[PDB]
Amino acid sequence: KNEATKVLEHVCEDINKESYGFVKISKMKENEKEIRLFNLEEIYHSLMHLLQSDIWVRGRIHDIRSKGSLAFIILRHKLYSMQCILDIKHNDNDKNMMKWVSNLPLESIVDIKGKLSKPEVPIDSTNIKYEAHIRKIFCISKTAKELPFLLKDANMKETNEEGSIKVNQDNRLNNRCVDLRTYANYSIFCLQSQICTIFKNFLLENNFIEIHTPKLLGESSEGGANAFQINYFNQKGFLAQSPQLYKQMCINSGFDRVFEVAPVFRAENSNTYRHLCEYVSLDVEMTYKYDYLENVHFYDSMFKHIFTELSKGGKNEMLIKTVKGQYPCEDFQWLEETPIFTYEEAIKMLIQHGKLHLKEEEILAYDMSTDMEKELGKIVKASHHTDYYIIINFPSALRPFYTMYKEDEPAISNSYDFFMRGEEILSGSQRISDVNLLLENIKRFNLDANKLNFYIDSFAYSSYPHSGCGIGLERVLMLFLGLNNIRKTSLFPRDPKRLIP
Amino acid sequence: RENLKNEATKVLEHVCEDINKESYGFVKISKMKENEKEIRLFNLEEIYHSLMAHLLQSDIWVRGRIHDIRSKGSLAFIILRHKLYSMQCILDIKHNDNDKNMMKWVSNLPLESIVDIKGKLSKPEVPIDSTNIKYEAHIRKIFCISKTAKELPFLLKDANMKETNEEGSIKVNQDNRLNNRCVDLRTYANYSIFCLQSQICTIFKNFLLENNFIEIHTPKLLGESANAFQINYFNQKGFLAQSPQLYKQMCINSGFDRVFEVAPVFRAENSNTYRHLCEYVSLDVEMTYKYDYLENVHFYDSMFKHIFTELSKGGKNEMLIKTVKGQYPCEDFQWLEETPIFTYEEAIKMLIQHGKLHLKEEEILAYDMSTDMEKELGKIVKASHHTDYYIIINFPSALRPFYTMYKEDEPAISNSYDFFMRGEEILSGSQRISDVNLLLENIKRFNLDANKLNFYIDSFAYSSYPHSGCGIGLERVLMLFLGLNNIRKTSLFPRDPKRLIP
Ligand SMILES: Nc1ncnc2c1ncn2[C@@H]1O[C@H](COP(=O)(O)OC(=O)[C@@H](N)CC(=O)O)[C@@H](O)[C@H]1O
Ligand SMILES: Nc1ncnc2c1ncn2[C@@H]1O[C@H](COP(=O)(O)OC(=O)[C@@H](N)CC(=O)O)[C@@H](O)[C@H]1O
Repeated sequence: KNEATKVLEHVCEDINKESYGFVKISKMKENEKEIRLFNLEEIYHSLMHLLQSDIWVRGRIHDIRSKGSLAFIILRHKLYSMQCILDIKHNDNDKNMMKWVSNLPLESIVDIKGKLSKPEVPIDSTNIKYEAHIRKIFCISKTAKELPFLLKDANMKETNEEGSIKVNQDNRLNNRCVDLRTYANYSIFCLQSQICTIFKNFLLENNFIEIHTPKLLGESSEGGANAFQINYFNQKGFLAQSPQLYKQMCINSGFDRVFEVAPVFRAENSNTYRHLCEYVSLDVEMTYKYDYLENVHFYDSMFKHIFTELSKGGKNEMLIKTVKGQYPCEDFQWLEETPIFTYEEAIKMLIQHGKLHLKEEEILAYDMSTDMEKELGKIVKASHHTDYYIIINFPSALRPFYTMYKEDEPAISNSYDFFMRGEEILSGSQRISDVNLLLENIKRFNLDANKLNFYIDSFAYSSYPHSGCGIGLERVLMLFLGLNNIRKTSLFPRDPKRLIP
Repeated sequence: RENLKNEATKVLEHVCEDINKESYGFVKISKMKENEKEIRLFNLEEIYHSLMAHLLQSDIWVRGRIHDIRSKGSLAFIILRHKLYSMQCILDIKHNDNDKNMMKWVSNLPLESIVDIKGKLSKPEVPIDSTNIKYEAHIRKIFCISKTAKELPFLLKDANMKETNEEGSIKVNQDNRLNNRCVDLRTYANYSIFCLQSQICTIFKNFLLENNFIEIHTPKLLGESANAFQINYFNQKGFLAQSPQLYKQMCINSGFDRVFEVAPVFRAENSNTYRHLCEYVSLDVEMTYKYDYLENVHFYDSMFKHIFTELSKGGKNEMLIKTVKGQYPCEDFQWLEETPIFTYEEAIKMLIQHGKLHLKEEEILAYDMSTDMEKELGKIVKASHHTDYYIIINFPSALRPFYTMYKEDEPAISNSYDFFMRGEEILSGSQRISDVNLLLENIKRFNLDANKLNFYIDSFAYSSYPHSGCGIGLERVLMLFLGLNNIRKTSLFPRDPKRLIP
């Protein structure tokens, strides 16, 4: 009784003299710890002369099987799986070792000493088509709690059967540290990192500098009602909904081309599949020579570049494929030359396809809904065969006060949205860069010029012609992959009903 | 009788209607078409790079801000400015059809206005020492596309001057500069400072990516933490993150192995000092280690050494640093091929042996260094090791956060570290507790509420890799690299207990 459970909980005191057991990191000094420890990613990349001799590898026990003399371990690290096997082939039939190993809880972290070789038929699961024969296995971190759900279940595509295996969004978000271990979730957030990298490097290559502007404000920035309020040492303040005012102030200071990658905070009480209370905004602001279209074409080049880099062979292709295995969706498509529609044209397309009913004099007054966004996206996919397009010339009355209107037709503005799979990823405009026109537009929008005093003032000592845009990082990733919910592309999502974890 | 002024006023306000037939005036951008075609417009950075081409054979167009105008009778001298670059442009009316109205209009342009100039570049006998473009433009046309509307709060000539005690030296004080930040940021030194800030972010990110890190973004709206700003989050009590600590650890417990984040954090402590802000940009790293946390420590070290090396090489960074030093002189930042590392005990003994610190032996383990004492240790180490950069490890466990792993041999000491630049702290970090039972025990030891940290504690319950991390102040690193006297110089729009604006 005590006998067997003593070996099930066996702690190793000398890794040389023994071949299995729980071990503190302190004790891992076989021949004075000249251990060359490998991880699955390194192994994958070199094999797909590590394999001429025994090696040490660390990983999580993704799955365990045990029958008689044989025992299979699926060892996992990030995206990489490998089958390791304990058959007591060269272990002197310890048998107690078999009991110890076969009782290890899933997700436990293990250091295996073993020999690589390629099997006749590898497992279809392990993307490492080699296997390891276990000469020694030590557990440096034992799973302490039963998982909230099994990874095999959370990794599986949803069949939607009556008695089907399905892990709820709530369950996953509540237990995010486990949810993130699925192959698709790991890949999703590697791709999020990739988008940030391509974005920054493109702008840096085009002579931009990165800026960091405050999120604690004295005023609203993108509107008062939807801002979170704070007590700032007995001043009333707000969280930034956007770095809009500061990135323009930086252009007014001469920085010429700036970007920011930073959180913003939105306090709208909206609970939708695409709305967050906190998200990462990629912001750009820059000057133009004579026409604001110069900048629009530039923003377009940027996104085409992002798509080109995300769709390339190598790592990104494996990441996207791993996402698509659980969440299938056709490849994101874009044309060599991006289609650009005017808002009027887009609305007339919706009318022509009988999705909207509007007389002429009402078109510029209609404010396009998210449903109509997706309907326009379907129309353009069928006619232009792309998932990516631009709408310009939004009605002035539907855009913020800093948007420059067309002087010859003030009912429309020099403004633009970009769309992926029919849904908005980017919003931006030519800015009003004349301080008097700016004050006129502020009063036309019934805003309080005193609360905007420092921003306005930044235009009083001249102002370059400039434009800019703001982009949702989580939206871009969501829509590139076709995912159903933006909570899949934010690490720890924030929404009106979720502050935790 | 004297209505002639009315005419003069018409001249000073002249709006140009056709740039093909006129040589000066205010213009709409929509009217800058030369013979119905598009102007090839240059900026001063392009000119600087080319000349220091097609620029010397014919008239060109250049845009810039009027940094200065000097009127001298039939000549006027305009200094045009863009970024770090300036160029002298000359209007001589003998060459401009003896048109006195044009001269009158040019002289009356306010500083900082934005103009497009059409003219011919040539190299003068001896160039103006203030302009780093050593060519001059001789003006054939000049059009103003944005006129300064308001008297400046202070003059840029004064805001650019190095501070001295010489007679009639005008200083622009901090309160004034910060209040009119969009003007202050136009000084050459301030422009250069924030280019160097961007440079630090780029080098940090690129180093970590080349070493197989991924960038993460973790929430700043939190549910639970008294140095935190509070928020009402839809009838919940929320707080602003002081640090992404818990989430970057949670990511390591999720398998991400190597993560960094560049993001704001928010600190509500009521402290007004030269080096403390209420909002700043934190550079955070968190990563696993094989068997010894010192692996990661040496990695963080090479990261900073790499940053220093990249900041100190090449034309661009060299000119940015030289431009800062022209206004704010300071010895070049110094470091060693082997970074010195001291234990906390060692550092304390050094301070005591040098007469800078007196303590009872009993109080040696509880002592917490002041910032003045930080600078004193910095002076000692500068004199003995000839470096501005060094590391302290092995702080007492009682002085470090609850997630800090202590030495199991001697639990009073922890596996923690700070890095120092010019004697002042830039980085804080440690080996983490990665055993969930030890974590619960330490949380109990610090009289913390486990319920408030549940989601975090739970993330250690399904195994935890051995790991460590660090947090870095971006503005502090830049300030101490340049030797600047105040962190408000290295934060674009500073936040402190008495400054919410701009
Ligand atoms: N609640 C939200 N949750 C998640 N993502 C969101 C959310 N709201 C917006 N986005 C993303 O940010 C982009 C720009 O935001 P806007 O509010 O349209 O514009 C702005 O904030 C202007 N300052 C832009 C500019 O003119 O520079 C959107 O296209 C979308 O991808
Ligand atoms: N008020 C401030 N204003 C400007 N910069 C500041 C301010 N406070 C700190 N810093 C910078 O951040 C680094 C680490 O922050 P700490 O609070 O020491 O540690 C932390 O935040 C831990 N979570 C780090 C970790 O262990 O990961 C400092 O060295 C300094 O450069």
